[PDB]
Amino acid sequence: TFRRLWPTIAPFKAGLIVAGVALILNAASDTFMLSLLKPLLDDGFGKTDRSVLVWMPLVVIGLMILRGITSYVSSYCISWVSGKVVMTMRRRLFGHMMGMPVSFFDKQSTGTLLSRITYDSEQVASSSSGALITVVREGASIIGLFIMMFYYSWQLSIILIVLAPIVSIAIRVVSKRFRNISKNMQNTMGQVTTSAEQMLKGHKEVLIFGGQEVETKRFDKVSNRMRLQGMKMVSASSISDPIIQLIASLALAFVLYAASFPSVMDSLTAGTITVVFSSMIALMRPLKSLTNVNAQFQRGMAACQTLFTILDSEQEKDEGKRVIERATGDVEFRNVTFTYPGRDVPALRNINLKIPAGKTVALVGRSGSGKSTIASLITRFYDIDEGEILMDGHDLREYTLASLRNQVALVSQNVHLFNDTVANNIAYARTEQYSREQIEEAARMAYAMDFINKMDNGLDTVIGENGVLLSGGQRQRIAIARALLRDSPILILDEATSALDTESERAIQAALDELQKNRTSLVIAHRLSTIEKADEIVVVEDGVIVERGTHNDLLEHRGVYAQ
Amino acid sequence: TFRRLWPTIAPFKAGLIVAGVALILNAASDTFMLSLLKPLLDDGFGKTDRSVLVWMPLVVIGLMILRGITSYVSSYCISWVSGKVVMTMRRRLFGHMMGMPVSFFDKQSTGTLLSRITYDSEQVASSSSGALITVVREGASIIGLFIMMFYYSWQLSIILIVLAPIVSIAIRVVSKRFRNISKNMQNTMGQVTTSAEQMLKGHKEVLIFGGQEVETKRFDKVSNRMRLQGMKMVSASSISDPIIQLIASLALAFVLYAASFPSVMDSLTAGTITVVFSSMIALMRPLKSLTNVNAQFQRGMAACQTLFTILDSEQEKDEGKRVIERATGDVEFRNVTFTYPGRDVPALRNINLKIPAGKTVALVGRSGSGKSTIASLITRFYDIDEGEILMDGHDLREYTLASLRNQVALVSQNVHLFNDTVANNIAYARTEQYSREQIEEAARMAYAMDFINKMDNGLDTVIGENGVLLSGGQRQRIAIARALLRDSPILILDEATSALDTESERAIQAALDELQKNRTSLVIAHRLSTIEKADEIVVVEDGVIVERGTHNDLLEHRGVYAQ
Ligand SMILES: CCCCCCCCCCCCCCCCCC(=O)OC[C@H](COP(=O)(O)OCCN)OC(=O)CCCCCCCCCCCCCCCCC
Repeated sequence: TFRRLWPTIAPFKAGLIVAGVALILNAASDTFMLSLLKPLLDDGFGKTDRSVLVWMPLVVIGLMILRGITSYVSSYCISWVSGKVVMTMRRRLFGHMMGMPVSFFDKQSTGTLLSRITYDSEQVASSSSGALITVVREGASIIGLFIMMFYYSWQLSIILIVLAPIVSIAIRVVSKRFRNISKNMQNTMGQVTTSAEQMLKGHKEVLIFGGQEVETKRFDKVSNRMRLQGMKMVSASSISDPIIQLIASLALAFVLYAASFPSVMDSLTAGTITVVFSSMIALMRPLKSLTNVNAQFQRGMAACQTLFTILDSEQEKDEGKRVIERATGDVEFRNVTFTYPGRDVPALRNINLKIPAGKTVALVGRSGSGKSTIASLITRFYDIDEGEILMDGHDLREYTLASLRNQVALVSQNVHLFNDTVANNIAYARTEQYSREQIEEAARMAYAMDFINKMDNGLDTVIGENGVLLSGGQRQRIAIARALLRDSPILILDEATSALDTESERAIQAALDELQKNRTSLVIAHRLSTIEKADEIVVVEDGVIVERGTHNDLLEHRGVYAQ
Repeated sequence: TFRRLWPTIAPFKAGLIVAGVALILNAASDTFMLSLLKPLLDDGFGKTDRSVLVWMPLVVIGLMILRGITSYVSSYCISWVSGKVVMTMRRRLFGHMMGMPVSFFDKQSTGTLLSRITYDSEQVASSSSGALITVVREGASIIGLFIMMFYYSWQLSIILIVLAPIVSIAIRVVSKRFRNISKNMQNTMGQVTTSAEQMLKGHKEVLIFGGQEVETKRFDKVSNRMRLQGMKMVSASSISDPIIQLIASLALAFVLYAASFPSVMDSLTAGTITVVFSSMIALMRPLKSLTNVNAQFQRGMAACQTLFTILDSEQEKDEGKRVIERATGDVEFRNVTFTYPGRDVPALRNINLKIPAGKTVALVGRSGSGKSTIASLITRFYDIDEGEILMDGHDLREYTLASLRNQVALVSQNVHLFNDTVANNIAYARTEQYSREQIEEAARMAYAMDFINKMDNGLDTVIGENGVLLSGGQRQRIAIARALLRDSPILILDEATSALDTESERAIQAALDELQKNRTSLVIAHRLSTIEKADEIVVVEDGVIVERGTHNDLLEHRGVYAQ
């Protein structure tokens, strides 16, 4: 439905009427130029008069100055409406996927929704504004070329106004045929493209098992299947326009044969028969464009109703009303059982896990099928199915989501770096209240500044993409710095260090023990240093915990934790 | 570049002459139709004949049956040439891409290199065949129209052959301006889509730090920078064609004003004035295309030199002549040191590692330092820098590389499945010598067959992409069946199935222990049962050997065996 999209375009109505009257005036500029062919052959090369050939080059430049200006104005004042509309409805998309849950981002829709901001909204504004250019402009061309034809010779224009529905019907059925094989072939193109992607993706096993002559013989059958499909693109799209221009020229022959009729027709001068038989050649592109506009507008509305799936999608549930000033209370799981959205296997059994205030709790393992999931549930990235993760005596759903996520603070080696200054990157969404003094003391407290003070601009450098691209261990260091300035009683650590950097690890672990000196830390473990610094060690195997306690009690009976 | 591409198009040369003589006949069919306006305005309507006006409709259709036929013939016999040249250039890319090293596929060129098969190999012959349609057709239109003007009015055609270089120069400089702005803007379009991508990959750690109103104040400054950049296309792509058709209309008005002179007029009849003023309107699309063919042919040959580097890159080095029928000898690492291509840190330091025949060398190390690296070195995926790995008494280089990889078979649940039959997936690269009795017995030895006994078609179903999409465990078990039938003397198992499965592992472990009861089997260890079953455990951590010996000696001296 177009009526959903119209309140977006409704503020920019003036550009649609200024260019709307600059498309009628553009199509009444080549119409009044084909109407100059009557007083050129009748009055300049019929009756000999040089006078019409004196001002005729002047109006020929005049109508082309008008046509050029009116073509620039209409293609700027529509592409300002169709630029501001896509700007508005893609910055409304972005404001609706910054509140839509992580499970929506977690492989329900991948990073290709970048293309659903950049391409799928430009295609709406370029197929609904290109379907107004060929409705106003070619509609005014059809209207104006059927006035000057009716003014000069009504006898041929009656035949033409009969025949032009027949030529439009022919254009519709011939274009609908190509639209049938194309949208049917689309699937075999997808199959034949993934069939060549798959063999290239298995390159290593191709070289190992020795099928560099079998896979060659299989690429002699899929490339031959791409060739024999690309030749059916051109056996269907290049039979279309020869058929269209032959049915259309049958109208060019019927009007020409009807102009041989002795008395009812053939009272037409040379200029009149030049105007009628040159407007007909100029009637072919208005007839082609006005017949295929509904297959262009419904390529814009088919993407607009694709974009509005997101605009009516459910955002993240902020169904809580209480605000946490500081989470001094200890967060504790209570009968919590969780299942991943989009899957049926549960990643969390019925588990009570207490994280005491000021005491770190380790998560020792590699995958666990639930280790990073447990870290995600405290931040409420994925909403809980049943159970209650009690936070200061109340469940997470009781609190407002922004104040809930203010208490938690993840730290990762794969942390995100914005295209901002490192002063604002340290203090994201806290630039106004938290001044530069707190930022520089917190950067010095985490021992970050030894890298920052030696940079090109100090605390003004751009770190992210199209930036200086700071180090992998410096990503965790800048995550310590963002974890600093406090107001974060809960810390989430992964430690993806792997290869420890020499002489920077001595400051990284110093800042890490500064991070874990107080406050309710929950760390997942790949380093035995964080393991022996842990207080209550938690180990999850195959999505469940059985064994808990400190390192000594888990060292008394080995199980799978010790080795 | 075209002199290197012409040996590929030279077998398909008969389609380029049939279409090349159909494009000329197509361009000489609308020229002979604009030559039908002289004996229609003079001999038809000027001198009232009625004999002219009945044969004229039959040549209106007579030159559109010809125009349609030669528009279909020349667009089927060039898209058969530019389908077969694409097919040959795809089969030759692929044959020079299953012999390339893995280091080419490893981060030197990612999964978009399939585009070089699909899009880029199509782009070269959709821009070198479209630059021949333009040269032959619109260069035969210019020739044809410029025969027709000099036949009909030589006075109003010397002016044309003066002005059409000036219009051609104008089109060239105006289109060069648009190409300059576009190829300059390209970088800023990439910058703004990157700066929109990076906010969207980081949805998490925006909700955490609270920046859901800072992020929509930065998208208000990049979506306002894609808007103002689309408005610089439409202020540069929409000022081009008005300027072009105003400069051309200046030439049209100069020719119209020159036809008012008594030297030029009184030799122009009422039909001659129509032909040299309707073929000039039909001279615009030949003049616009023939000054932009070099901006098309140099986008095809510049898309031909991004694929003739892959056709000129060095393949993987088979600089060996010895063949191994069966390698019962011990694989001995002798002073082997290896660094990754594209990086400077060594992923494998100076290492001596004994792999005994029939004994399992479990790599109990972790964190991705040198296990998957050494599993690639034994197969000679990436060639060695210094040192020598000795395979039955000689280095891998001395051997032919195909037999060297025939000795070794990787086993993984990350192994690739092809879109062939299951029996041919078990007997890949050898299905004619290896009969189906051996395939059935080897699938029975791997305990997988029952699942394929309950599949849809027995040992005949398609299993790859657009297939049944088998389980992760049965993928590892069908790799077991493959390595069982192929009888590889040296085994490399990765053990990606740390999370075991009920009812599958009872046969998976039996098949695994059946397979590694023999063979020089190096195994990457992540499951403690294979660690217990191992003979000589070798630890690798951050590039170097830590401990060597059985697990009891590693129990006596702990080190990182427990870690
Ligand atoms: C999706 C598929 C598309 C298929 C497309 C098919 C196209 C078929 C044709 C459609 C357009 C037909 C337009 C007909 C216009 C006729 C105008 C006319 O006859 O006016 C000429 C007339 C002069 O005639 P004459 O008497 O010879 O001259 C002597 C001068 N005193 O007088 C004049 O000089 C001027 C008189 C002005 C009259 C204006 C008429 C406007 C017509 C508007 C039609 C709207 C189209 C549909 C929109 C629906 C809106 C609800």
